Amino acid sequence: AAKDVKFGNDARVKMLRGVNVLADAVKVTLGPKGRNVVLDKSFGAPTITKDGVSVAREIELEDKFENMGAQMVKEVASKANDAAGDGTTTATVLAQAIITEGLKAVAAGMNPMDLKRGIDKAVTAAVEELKALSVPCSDSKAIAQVGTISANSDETVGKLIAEAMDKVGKEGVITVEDGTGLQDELDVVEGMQFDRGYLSPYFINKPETGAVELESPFILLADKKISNIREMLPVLEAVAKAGKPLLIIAEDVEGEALATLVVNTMRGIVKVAAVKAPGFGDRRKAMLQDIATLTGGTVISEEIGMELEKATLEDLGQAKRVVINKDTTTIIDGVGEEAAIQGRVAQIRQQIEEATSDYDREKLQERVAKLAGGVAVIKVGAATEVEMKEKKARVEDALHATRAAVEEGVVAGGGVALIRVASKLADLRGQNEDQNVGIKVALRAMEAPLRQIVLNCGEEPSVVANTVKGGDGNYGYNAATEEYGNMIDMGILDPTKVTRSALQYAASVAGLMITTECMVTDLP
Repeated sequence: AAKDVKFGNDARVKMLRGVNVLADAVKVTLGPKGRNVVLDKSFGAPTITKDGVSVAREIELEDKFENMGAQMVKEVASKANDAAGDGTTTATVLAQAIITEGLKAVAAGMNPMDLKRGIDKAVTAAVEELKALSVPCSDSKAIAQVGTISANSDETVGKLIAEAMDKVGKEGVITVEDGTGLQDELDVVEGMQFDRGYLSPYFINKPETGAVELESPFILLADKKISNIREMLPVLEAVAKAGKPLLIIAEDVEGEALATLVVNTMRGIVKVAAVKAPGFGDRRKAMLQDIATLTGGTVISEEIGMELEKATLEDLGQAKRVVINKDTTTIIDGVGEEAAIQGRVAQIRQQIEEATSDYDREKLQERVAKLAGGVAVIKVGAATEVEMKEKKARVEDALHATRAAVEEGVVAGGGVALIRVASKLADLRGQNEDQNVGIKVALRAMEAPLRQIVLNCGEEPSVVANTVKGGDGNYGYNAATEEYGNMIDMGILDPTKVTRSALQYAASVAGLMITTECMVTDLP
């Protein structure tokens, strides 16, 4: 296992080249007038896309060192995208700008740690100013406006998002399904979602969405860790002869069992998904029992006496539809007795009335809200199936954007919020010259994305950036109409969470990369 080691400036230069390649591939798509990029496929028909997430996913460098740098930048950008629902290309552009400026500063002879601390101070102040500039959208009218704007100025999508948001609640869960009719409708069904995802990425069967979807799947509920397969041969073969998919909810699935599941999924004879149980300790067991009473099944506990071998088909829980993502799952319209759910929620209410501490009180309140609020599913309608799928994807994107907005408000989009906060912080200073240099690096990097957008528009980035900086408030430059004005009023905005998350992960990866000292990677 011989490995190649690069020390000092060599590794940093290789990382700079890798991140430069990744950001040059991704940033061309930034902005409303984003350049097309061609991703060649093995089949023979290349796919032309204008979204940075796919370009980042396809990018992988031949050189090991540059590949490592691009991979870490892509990882932090994907973290930002998953946390916020958008902002891969913005985070990548910010990261590239900070890396370039910080590596130039390091080559001058300044302390990388002081530069990193200055960058962190600058981005913390920028986040504070951005939060100050955020415009809340708690009211339903602004929710509808944000939903409409996010869905490329479509009023029906915004109306659907607003109605569902009001129906389930501000923190509720909303799922999108294709409707059988032309008219679109929404309804509230029993279900819940939790903060656990799929154990193996190979379980995905919908590469376009990057999520696992099952139609009327059985649900297995066992708190015992599964490592042997012989314990689950009977239930697995019962599910197979039934023909329905299986969802495995357990404390942890690993060892030969996980390998058996993944190879069976690859062979496609039986579709099965394994999901780690939510929480830990007795709270995990309580959540598992809540899922069991929601889906009509029963948990399998080694302490009580029932075993996986003796578990039968009717013992497994049943749901109408489940969705598994990398971070969170979802159960939609899980079939279960109404009386059982009412009894369980009454028991949880009794427990919260008898709750002693405040932490367990909040935990029980969150659990009861999850159990009783349910999931609101929206059925999108269209004339044809192609329009149906397009509108479903558009509605999902609008839903993500609106959830981010209602979580953290909205700020002027098009990359002018970063310009505003940079102009505000122009007078910020640190406790050392190197920290001041890092702060200036961060401010210029925050200026960069608007420059990239306007360059994609073909105009001069410097003049437009200076004109935007001269203004105040939500005043900015629109890329589509090639003219200035208030970005919020004229329909260009993004949720504050997206910008904040992109800036924060860009700063974090920049701090990690600037202070990177050496590398360890395998020989070519």
